[PDB]
Amino acid sequence: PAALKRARNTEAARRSRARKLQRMKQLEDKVEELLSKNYHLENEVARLKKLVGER
Amino acid sequence: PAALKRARNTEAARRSRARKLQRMKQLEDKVEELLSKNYHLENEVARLKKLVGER
DNA sequence: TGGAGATGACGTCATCTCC
DNA sequence: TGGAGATGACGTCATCTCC
Repeated sequence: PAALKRARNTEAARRSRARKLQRMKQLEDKVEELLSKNYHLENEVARLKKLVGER
Repeated sequence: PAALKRARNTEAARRSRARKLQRMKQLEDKVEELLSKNYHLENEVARLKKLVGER
């Protein structure tokens, strides 16, 4: 009966919502990570720049 | 009547969903941007590294 | 104040994409 | 194949957070 097609999907719907919230969270975390790897890489270049050649 | 509290919220609900999809999209785009700024900054350091001092 | 609007999380339906 | 499961987008309800 209808009942069971609905039951089985309410749950496929619940798992699905949970994956989406773990996707959003990873992105939020990675933007943040790449933003800090960048500050250090842009300092590194500044440092080596004021130095290459020998001064 | 109830009717109108529901009407007004169905719409606050529609705007809200649209903001969320523009949030997800910006993150997707920025992870990507910071990943390419990084490849170039890690090449830059490699280049200047094999050079500082003079060789 | 209390009153409005924004948002989580639900359940549903219609559509896709697979073995 | 067709049959199951994953997903968009809806509408709703209960809760928050503000001026």
